[PDB]
Amino acid sequence: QNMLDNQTILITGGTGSFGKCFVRKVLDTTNAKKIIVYSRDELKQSEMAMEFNDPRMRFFIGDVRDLERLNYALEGVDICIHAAALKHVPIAEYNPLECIKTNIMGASNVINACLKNAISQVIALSTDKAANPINLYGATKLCSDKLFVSANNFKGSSQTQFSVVRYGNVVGSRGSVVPFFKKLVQNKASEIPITDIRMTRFWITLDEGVSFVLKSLKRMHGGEIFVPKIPSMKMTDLAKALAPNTPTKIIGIRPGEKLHEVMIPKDESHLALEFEDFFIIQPTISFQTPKDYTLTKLHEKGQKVAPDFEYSSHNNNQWLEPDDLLKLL
Amino acid sequence: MLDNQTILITGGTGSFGKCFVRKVLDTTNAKKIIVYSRDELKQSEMAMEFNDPRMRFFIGDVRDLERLNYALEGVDICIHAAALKHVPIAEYNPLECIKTNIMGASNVINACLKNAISQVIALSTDKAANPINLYGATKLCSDKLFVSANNFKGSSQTQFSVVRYGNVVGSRGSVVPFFKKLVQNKASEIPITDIRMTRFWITLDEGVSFVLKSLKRMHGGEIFVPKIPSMKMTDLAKALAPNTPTKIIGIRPGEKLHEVMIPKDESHLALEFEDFFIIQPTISFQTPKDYTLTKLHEKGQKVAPDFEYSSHNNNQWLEPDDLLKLL
Amino acid sequence: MLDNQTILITGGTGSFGKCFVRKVLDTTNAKKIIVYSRDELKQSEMAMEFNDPRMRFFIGDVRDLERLNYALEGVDICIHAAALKHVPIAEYNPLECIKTNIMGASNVINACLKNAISQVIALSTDKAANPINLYGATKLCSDKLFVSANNFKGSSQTQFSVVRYGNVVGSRGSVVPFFKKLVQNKASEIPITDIRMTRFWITLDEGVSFVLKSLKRMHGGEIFVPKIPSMKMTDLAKALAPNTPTKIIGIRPGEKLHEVMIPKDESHLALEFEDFFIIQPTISFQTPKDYTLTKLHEKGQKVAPDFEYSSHNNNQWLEPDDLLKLL
Amino acid sequence: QNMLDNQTILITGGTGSFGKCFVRKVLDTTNAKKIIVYSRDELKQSEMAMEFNDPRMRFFIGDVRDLERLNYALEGVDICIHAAALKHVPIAEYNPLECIKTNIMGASNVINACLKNAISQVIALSTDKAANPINLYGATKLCSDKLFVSANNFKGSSQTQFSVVRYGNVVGSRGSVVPFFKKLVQNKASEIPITDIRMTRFWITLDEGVSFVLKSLKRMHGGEIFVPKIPSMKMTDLAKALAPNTPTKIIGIRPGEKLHEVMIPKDESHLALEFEDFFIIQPTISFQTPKDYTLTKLHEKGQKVAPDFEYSSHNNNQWLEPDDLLKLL
Amino acid sequence: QNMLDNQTILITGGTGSFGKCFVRKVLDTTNAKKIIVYSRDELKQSEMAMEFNDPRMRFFIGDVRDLERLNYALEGVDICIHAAALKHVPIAEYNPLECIKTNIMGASNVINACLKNAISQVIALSTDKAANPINLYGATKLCSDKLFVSANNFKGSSQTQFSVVRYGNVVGSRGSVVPFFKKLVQNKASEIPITDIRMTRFWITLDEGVSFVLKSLKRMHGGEIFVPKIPSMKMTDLAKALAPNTPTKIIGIRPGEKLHEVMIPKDESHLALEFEDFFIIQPTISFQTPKDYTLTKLHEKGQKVAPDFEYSSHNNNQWLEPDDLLKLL
Amino acid sequence: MLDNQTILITGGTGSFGKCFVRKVLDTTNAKKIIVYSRDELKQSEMAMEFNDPRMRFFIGDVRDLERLNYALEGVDICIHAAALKHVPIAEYNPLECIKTNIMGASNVINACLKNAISQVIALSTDKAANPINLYGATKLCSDKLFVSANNFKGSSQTQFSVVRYGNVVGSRGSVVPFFKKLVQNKASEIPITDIRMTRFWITLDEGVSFVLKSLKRMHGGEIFVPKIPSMKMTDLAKALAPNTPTKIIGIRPGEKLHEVMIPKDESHLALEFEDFFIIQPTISFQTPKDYTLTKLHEKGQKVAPDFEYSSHNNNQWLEPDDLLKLL
Ligand SMILES: NC(=O)C1=CN([C@@H]2O[C@H](COP(=O)(O)OP(=O)(O)OC[C@H]3O[C@@H](n4cnc5c(N)ncnc54)[C@H](OP(=O)(O)O)[C@@H]3O)[C@@H](O)[C@H]2O)C=CC1
Repeated sequence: QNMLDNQTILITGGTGSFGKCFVRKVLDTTNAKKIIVYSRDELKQSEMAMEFNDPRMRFFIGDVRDLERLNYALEGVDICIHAAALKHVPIAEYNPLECIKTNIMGASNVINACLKNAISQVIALSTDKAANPINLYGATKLCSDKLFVSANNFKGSSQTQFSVVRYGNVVGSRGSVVPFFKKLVQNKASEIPITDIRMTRFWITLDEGVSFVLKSLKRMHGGEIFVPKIPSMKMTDLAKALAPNTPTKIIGIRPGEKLHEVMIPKDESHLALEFEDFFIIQPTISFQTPKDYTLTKLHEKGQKVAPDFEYSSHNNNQWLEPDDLLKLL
Repeated sequence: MLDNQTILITGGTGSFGKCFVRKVLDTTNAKKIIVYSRDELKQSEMAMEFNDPRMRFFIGDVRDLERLNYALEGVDICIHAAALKHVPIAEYNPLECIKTNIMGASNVINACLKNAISQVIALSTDKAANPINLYGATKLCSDKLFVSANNFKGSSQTQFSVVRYGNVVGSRGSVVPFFKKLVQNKASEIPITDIRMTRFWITLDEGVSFVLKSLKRMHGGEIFVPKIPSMKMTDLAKALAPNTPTKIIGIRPGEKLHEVMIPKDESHLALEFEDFFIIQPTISFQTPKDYTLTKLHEKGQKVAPDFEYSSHNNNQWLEPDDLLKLL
Repeated sequence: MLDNQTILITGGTGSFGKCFVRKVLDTTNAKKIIVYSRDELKQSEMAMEFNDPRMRFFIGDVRDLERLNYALEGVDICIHAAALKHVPIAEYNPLECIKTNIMGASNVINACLKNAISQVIALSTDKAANPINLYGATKLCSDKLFVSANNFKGSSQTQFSVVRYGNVVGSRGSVVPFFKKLVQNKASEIPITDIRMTRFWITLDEGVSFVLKSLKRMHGGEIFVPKIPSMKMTDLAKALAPNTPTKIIGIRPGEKLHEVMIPKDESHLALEFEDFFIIQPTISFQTPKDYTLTKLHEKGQKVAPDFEYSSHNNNQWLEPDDLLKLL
Repeated sequence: QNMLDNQTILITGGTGSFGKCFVRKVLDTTNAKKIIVYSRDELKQSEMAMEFNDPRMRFFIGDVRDLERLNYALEGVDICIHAAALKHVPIAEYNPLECIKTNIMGASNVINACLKNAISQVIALSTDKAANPINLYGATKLCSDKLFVSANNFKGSSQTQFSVVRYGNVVGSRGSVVPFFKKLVQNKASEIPITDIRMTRFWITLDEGVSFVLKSLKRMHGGEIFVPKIPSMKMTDLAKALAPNTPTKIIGIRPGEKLHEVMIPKDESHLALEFEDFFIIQPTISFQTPKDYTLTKLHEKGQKVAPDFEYSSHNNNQWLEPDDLLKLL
Repeated sequence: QNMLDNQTILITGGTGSFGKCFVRKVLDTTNAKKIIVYSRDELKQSEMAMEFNDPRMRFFIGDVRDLERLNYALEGVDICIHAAALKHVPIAEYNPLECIKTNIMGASNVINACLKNAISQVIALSTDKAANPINLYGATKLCSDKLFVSANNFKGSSQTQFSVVRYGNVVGSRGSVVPFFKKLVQNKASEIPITDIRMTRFWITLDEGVSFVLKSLKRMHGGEIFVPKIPSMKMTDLAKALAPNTPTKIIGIRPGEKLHEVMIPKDESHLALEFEDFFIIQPTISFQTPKDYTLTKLHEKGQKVAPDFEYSSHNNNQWLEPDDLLKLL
Repeated sequence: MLDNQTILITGGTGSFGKCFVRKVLDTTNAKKIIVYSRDELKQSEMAMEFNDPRMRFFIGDVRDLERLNYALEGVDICIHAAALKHVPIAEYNPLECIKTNIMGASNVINACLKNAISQVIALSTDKAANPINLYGATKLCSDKLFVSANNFKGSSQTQFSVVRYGNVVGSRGSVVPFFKKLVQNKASEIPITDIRMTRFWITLDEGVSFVLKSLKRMHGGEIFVPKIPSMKMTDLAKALAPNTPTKIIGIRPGEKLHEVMIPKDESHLALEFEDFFIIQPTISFQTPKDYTLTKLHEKGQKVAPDFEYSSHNNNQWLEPDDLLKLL
């Protein structure tokens, strides 16, 4: 139990939506010795320091594009959770190199620093937009995922495990659509912005995502891309829920947007393993030191999937009606 | 036209490179053709086979911005073909592929803007459409950078476009030559990854010609996609070696069963022409562009809402016998 | 005037930034206003609140010279407001503050010279005068770099000036909003560092207006200091929360009891005008400048040999009630 | 006693005024195993190698702006004395970035290299021009001081202590005013250059500064800014001493110059601790591992100072007349 | 015997002429645990992986100009053979900075990475064009040689030995003249290109060079520049051998070419030591830890040479007639 | 002529530097002379000894490209004299010598091209001919870079030439001053490395004058070699100290017994003039050059097939007494 006692954890992008919730979770449910937040903004860090005001907290101002800073910050760290990223799809289309520097080079630097400091386990956050991506954001995350999975080939004086957690949209994420609509409805709610009527997405709550990352830590061998089984919801039903008696307005598909998202590509189903409530996409490459991904560290058994499996949000077997959504807010 | 123009091609010693250089020397009045690549061996050999005063060779890496800045001085047109393209090797050396393909694209763009290059065409691949392998992901990032670079507006406008096509019949390190080696080496079996494998096929000459036409058509920002045939890998092996049997070696790291050239999710951005497609930019530039009409006054039209250019459902299929005519 | 001019502001999403952008959009004919900062969240929100075609947003870091070189293309005026400004946090993250504030200044200067920007104004702080904290030391280095940059003489002359003023009432992450939060959160006590604490106070609108006038006055090389009121911190808390009592939390890392805007040791360099001061450069440029007469033909005069603009002995004091009118 | 036996010491800027005197002191009064000089100029190093010709000496050509070079040079070092710097006030005003690169980035690199090589103790030289600075030189030194003090927060496999020594003008320093006047008087001595008649400064001899650094090593805990109690002298009395019957000439205040210098800012008196013949300005920040700066490693007791203490050169309690100066030359 | 058992070896430029032969030699004649090829080209590495198809092989795509990549690749390595280089003399004259970056900075990076990873022994390949060089290629190799020899001064937690192997032209080297003529004779053989009639060179076979490097590993102390005793051949006799009845054509001396090559400069004879079939040019500098280069690790005794010794290819005591050459091909 | 020209000299505070600056100030109408070097001490002293408005001092390192890019703005002529030249120390600090001499050359070239400098002359040494020591190897690399840089063809053509000569009598840190120190220090013995030691000798004024003439003659690409006398080291010590005896300390790390200025293997590239030699480039530039005729219409002729300019077989020998006249 509690396989995280007296551990020092560092989370890049710790001031974000996932970050604050993750930090709260670790402080409340684990015996972790220290939690280090690594991010660039002094404003968000100053406010987070006040909000949490916990002696087990440490704040480092730093950029994941800065290898030297990461090298210094990861000293004495046991576990690294990599959540830092530029995630705005349309903005990434207009500022591709910035997204590339943060998401791709950021991954490379975090990996490098974790190896140098002999971190034990590392989990990087992916996204469904990284599966058969069409937008730059997703492309950078795919590169990131490939880097983290591949990093398990290294063999230093100390062993470091690198795994990835991939899930869909986070309900109420910082700068996401949910908060956007709630605000529009709060102001006047005259007409709700709708990209396309066919728009569908996977949905997971902040708590579910955070808990999934934590459990992934407990069962990972290193090299896995963990995918949780989650519900899908149509953007039209989402709007009516956040504003019952309010007219919608089609604004058109934004730059680099998909109508439906994928979490486990059809072309990679042969690498996928199913479990009670989650999947594991095995590495496409072979490590010098093989591993059995069918049995987690929690002794959970997994089975291969069908030769034509495709985990998409358009044909999901589970959904959420406007009433199920409200039960989250 | 390339009349009295100076053209530089990164990765000029490769399969596409040598064919492109030959075509430019023989069919245009380009004043100077610069080859930019790392290997002194290939450049020494290419200088011998292309002993032409119009040629100039620069040893250089696309990961080296200062070197590119120097080499692109006085250049009018830049063709970006340098890349790490072996899918399996990119899976094992992801950062190397990222440095060459992604940072290389960034450096070329930067050097082209600095030297006020007029037109730039970067080579893309169908592996960059809804990619699953690292190589394809790096090319998608490359494509996004080149398209985005059109937002720049310096003293001299620079146009950046992309050319995306499928597998090049018999390219350096590809399957075709590999199968020819086995056949000529008296192999008793032909290694087949998966019986369902399908691919688009374009000849080296077709690719080069398409790139040259793109130069004449481009406004900057387009991803040009040629209409080319597909071919089941089973048929290809059955043609290059009808006798010898085939063994199943299994799908290699990062491979797709079928390739996409125009994703369904990007249908709305596609414009169809008689012999090709243009995938319009997903972003809006400072100055609008009308991609429905090429610089050659060719008119294009939107495709069907459910359209997708895939190799598994292509209306054009390369005949196993007609393939031998290409070899 | 900013008539048909292109202006770029680093740290454009901050308190000064948004107020500056609004003022330029509403009171000038600037053709384009570029916001350059790192956060996609703030830029996405600012784009929504400033849905104006005159706006352009660039995601970028001032620690990134290549990014600045690109973003400043075609820019006429650059306002440098990007910085790490939290005094206590800079003490704990000194190198981070040094990278942003000092190297950031160096990169902006470099990019401005490369792109032949006409005028540049960098924001300074009174914490940079006879500094004791790391933040102030980095701003002093920044100020020195900007003043020194005027020695350059390229194809296009670039003027670099500095604007130095005190605490901005209610700036992002400052005390005022913090006290408002407590008051509206039903706090039973107001945290006071030291009963002797004194500070200069300027409103966001006053700061922005002063920067705009500096642009019209500057020859390049000046450090502009506005004549603004001082205010005992005790009075400020007594105004924002007359009821609730105040607790003494003690002086924070790197704090001064009173701030200086014009050091006594720099008196001889100061020139007084009706509404402001100019601290002349301590160095002599290749081409002399007469700071006694602004570009607006305003005449200034030397100050007293023992002069020093401090917040503890200011002849102007902000009335605790008059402060509420600013809030 | 002799807490420096069999130790390897590296001094950046070892060919300078402080450097040569410091090296001579260590070689003559300690059982140090080896002394490494780290500086850029081959001429000064070649001449110093001949002048000292001591087998315990090692010379490395290198720049403190060069992290890789520092990383290599500090290998196997136990103690690092950082004296390298651009110190010409007016020149720093004209070449601010150069002063910044050497003094600030130089400090960052030395710190980085000392941590990587597990150096035991490090002392960086500050200056009174770093207290409430007005000139760029002083500003860079203040940044340097802040970096060295802050570096004590790190906790690697090995512990490194970082302290700072701050004192006034060094009599006869390389390129300073004393040598300047002596030369003018040697040539013809027609008229002595005087910036301002009110000019006052703190004065310490090369030997006193060097000895102070050495003793600071013996009593430091890491994090301190050591300040020695030293005399003050008016520039007018200084001139008459270096040229009794010679007329002076007011040339005016040079770029970035103060009339009087400060060593312990009034605003930091609350951090200051007084001792028999020196002060300790405690860190403004709190380290994860607290320390008691009231009792040195030499068991010397210190007391807090008055709430309005201000160690300035204009109101010093001790001075030096033209006769006291001559007793130094 | 077999002083290389269970060792991990990394060879930069492993896909080249020397590289493939060296790898074949190690795999066939030693008990080495693993051999890592480090080079840039994916094509050559893909083909070499197929050609060798040995489980003891590992391939890393990487540039010696890339320190971070080298740092990563050399992890866990015991022996490093540095063969990567730009070696085309005329091309180096036209692309001097490229040759400098690869050969000089490449050497610096390899040295740096080997020290960081505590490699035991390192051998860099030199060339006779590095002795009293006139062309840029040779100048860069001379710099490289100086760097490797000098690197023996370092003293880390682990000791690393750095030696250099210098020999003449390799018969049939990739892109060399032999393959060139064979091709011309294969096509039509109308006229053979001849730079100058006086042209002479030292000649060693691929196998001899590779074996020499291996034996050098077994007898090196670190700091040596090993030179093998090899035959000399006139370019005219070389041509007649590769094409008996074919007319030659004088094309003139190419950029940066010598008529005759030197392997042991007259001015360094005082540092040279002779052995049965090889020489050792001792370091020009003195290491903190002296070494006796007169007795190898194989107990082979060496004697100083004459005060006017000059190992040139024009006055060699051994040569190869067109018949001796054919006995190599 | 240097009429109204701006000249920058790297390593301007050195022996060659100060002599060059004095000569330019006194014999030309150069409008501005910029000294670029690292040491504030030497620059402060040089500014005092050269208190002339035509002078300008930049603190900077040739290893710093950005600093060079800035300092060379508006410069017409660049003289590159910065270097690490102590042979023994370069052997012990090889990478340091490589960074300064080789990368320094690369940066100067890069900055000169960027700022469109008209002419550049880099100082070489006879130790760079058939070198055995690291120092000489770095200078050979430097020479190769400068010659090669002439292939560039930007908006403004930049000519790069090299000046190679022997030991400079009494240069900073050289033997002569060292022997003078001993003699004036009442030394009982003079350290001699080897009784066979021979060297070429040129005075500081001769070197400076030759550099100035090279500027007037150069087409770009030449390595200029002056005809100067040789001198046995035994004679030099016998002149500076006839009384005191000499001890044999042995050959120092990296020393040659005799120096070469023009290698036999480069004979075919040499052109002889009345007072000097030109070693033509080993490479062919985009645009040919006729080195047989200088810009001063001086005609040169090829040398003998077996020619080699060495110090051991020089037809000119410095008289031990005639040397004292130089001292
Ligand atoms: N051949 C000869 O006559 C002699 C040569 N030598 C030396 O011996 C060594 C081997 O020579 P040889 O086998 O003939 O030459 P090759 O050109 O056949 O091999 C050179 C190898 O170096 C690799 N390489 C080149 N640049 C780099 C780089 N920047 N980073 C990593 N790898 C690089 C190349 O692989 P890739 O391009 O895929 O990176 C290639 O595998 C060289 O150092 C050469 O100087 C000395 C004496 C005799």
